[PDB]
Amino acid sequence: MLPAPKNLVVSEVTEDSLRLSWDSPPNWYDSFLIQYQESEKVGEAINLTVPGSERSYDLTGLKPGTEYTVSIYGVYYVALSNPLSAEFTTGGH
Amino acid sequence: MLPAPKNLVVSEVTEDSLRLSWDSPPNWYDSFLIQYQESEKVGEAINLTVPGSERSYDLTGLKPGTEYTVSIYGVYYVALSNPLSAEFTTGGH
Repeated sequence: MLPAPKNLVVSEVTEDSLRLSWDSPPNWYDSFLIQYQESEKVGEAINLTVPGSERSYDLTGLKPGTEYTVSIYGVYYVALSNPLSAEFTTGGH
Repeated sequence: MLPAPKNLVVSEVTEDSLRLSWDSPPNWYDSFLIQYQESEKVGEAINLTVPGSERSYDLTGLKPGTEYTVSIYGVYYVALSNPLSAEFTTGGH
């Protein structure tokens, strides 16, 4: 089976930014999908993806004094094309 | 064998930022994985996803004069786990 993740805790709250933090097993995931909308009546829901190598995001650009329905998933990859791999070099020396 | 994005190039080139571009068949993938790490450290890759509708992406926060290794994958089957619901109400009125 594939685990749902655990322990979704917001950490510092303003009018426009939470900081959703969470718990999951290292490596066993690649990315993290975050769906959120107003618990109220909010047109569309918003999705955000973040490297599995992290356990916390700064959800920003939120309306003050509003209820928000958060969800969070872990993402593992079955069907991937093969890689297209290439080297590049930034400016400077 | 699902088909690989081809023609990886970089456009706007700074000491902190690079613009990736590639060609991939439409109606194939609704997500792309973009892994990148310093060609110097073999160590730990960084896994960015992107909407399948795109064919270019900006690569921000980067060291000067540095050879990065990029790889792009077409994402087709995703095992996404069961939701982790939550209510949070912003500060303010």
